[PDB]
Amino acid sequence: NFQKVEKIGEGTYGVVYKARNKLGEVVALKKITAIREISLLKELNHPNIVKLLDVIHTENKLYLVFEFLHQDLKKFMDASALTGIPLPLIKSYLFQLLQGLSFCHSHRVLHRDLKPQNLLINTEGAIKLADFGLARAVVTLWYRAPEILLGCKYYSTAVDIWSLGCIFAEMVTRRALFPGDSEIDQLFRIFRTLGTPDEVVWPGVTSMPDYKPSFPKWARQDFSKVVPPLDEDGRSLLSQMLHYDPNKRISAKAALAHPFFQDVTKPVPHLRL
Ligand SMILES: NS(=O)(=O)c1ccc(Nc2nccc(-c3cnc4ccccn34)n2)cc1
Repeated sequence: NFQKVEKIGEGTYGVVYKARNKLGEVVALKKITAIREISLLKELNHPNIVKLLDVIHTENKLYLVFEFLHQDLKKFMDASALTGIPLPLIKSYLFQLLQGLSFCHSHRVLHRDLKPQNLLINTEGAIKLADFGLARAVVTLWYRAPEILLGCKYYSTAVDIWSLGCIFAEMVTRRALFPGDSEIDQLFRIFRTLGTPDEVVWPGVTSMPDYKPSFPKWARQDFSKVVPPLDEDGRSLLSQMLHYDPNKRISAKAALAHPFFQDVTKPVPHLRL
């Protein structure tokens, strides 16, 4: 019932295509216990979440039909590489994404694999989270929370806050915060910046499945060196988004109340489609 327009990309759960509903709507068409779980996400509707319009199960084949947006944040960041995304827009995008996370997390749904590629933007200054709740139904490790890397089986909504903190830092500096090319390189990049975690800062860390007493012990670096020129409000918020202990890590709801957002606005981006 769809005429494919073009290949828009490829995901962890199969290829995504721009398509026209043959019988005029323009959509994103993704070709992938699961059915019921995905059907749950059809009701999960929020302005900063990419709407899942339909789920089609035909011939052992599964199709997810989403609302179509025109650009992802990876493409936008690359396009804004010369002068950087203006700070007020970074703040607007962070604020909106925290609203979306706050909504999903309140419904006990986590993303688990946030990255610039599944953050979608439109001409009006909105940004939306794509692929929410799918995980629970080369792969980038850059935005992976330390508890996942250390083998925690039962991670929490805190994993998404970590990923978003990483993305926030990337928008500001125009460089990935922790660009690991393997699981241990990812972990050790985190440790080299934030200090190797211990029982003081993260109670229970030394008993985690993949923790090794042999991990090198690196000292923590000051945030003024890690994300210039983020102001003190932004640095404070980021540090709370990157706490090692998931229970100390700021929630989306609490983050929205942080002083960093006192002067938040909704600018219109310069989008070249
Ligand atoms: N790369 S880009 O900037 O030109 C560009 C990217 C995405 C879109 N739209 C769009 N819409 C709805 C859903 C998605 C979506 C969800 N999961 C994935 C995984 C891979 C590719 C797209 N998506 N994508 C337009 C353009």
